[PDB]
Amino acid sequence: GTSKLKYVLQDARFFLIKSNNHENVSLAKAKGVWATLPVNEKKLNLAFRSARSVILIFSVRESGKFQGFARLSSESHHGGSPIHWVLPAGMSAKMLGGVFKIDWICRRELPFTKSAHLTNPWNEHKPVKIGRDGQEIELECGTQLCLLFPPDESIDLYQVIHKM
Ligand SMILES: CNc1ncnc2c1ncn2[C@@H]1O[C@H](CO)[C@@H](O)[C@H]1O
Repeated sequence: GTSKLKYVLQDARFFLIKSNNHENVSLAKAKGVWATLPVNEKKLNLAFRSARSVILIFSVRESGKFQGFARLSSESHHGGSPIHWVLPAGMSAKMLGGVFKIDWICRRELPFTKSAHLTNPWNEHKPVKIGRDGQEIELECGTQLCLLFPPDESIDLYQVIHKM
């Protein structure tokens, strides 16, 4: 049922993540880590320190779908086990240096055709599928976006709730 997910999403802030490739999402789904460019890294840190939950909703460029969503469990962290990211054209390993730890909540896909009725007030009320990497999604729009995803049987919400 939705009681457990709604408990996670309450008072959450939501950010769209746009990956240039599928490989780094595969990597991120397995290890439970993410990294973004310095502008979004600051914004996710600021949001982490201040919101009860910070939810990342992932979408691979040109895929036409979201691939899942995850909640930050830590702020940016530099100087650990180097992540073998597939680096898009024009990017340092150090640009993706602040590694966020994330707990995935859903790793299943949601096509854009199923989100078409949802628009984001914080992005001029365009459909929520429209946005750049890091675009923040108003509370209700992002809550509804996350409730559209199918239940993931590989995921147990228990560890997320125990650390919230
Ligand atoms: C591991 N982290 C990442 N992996 C793949 N693409 C990313 C990414 N972080 C940002 N991007 C995207 O790649 C573009 C190149 O800067 C950005 O505008 C984002 O849309």
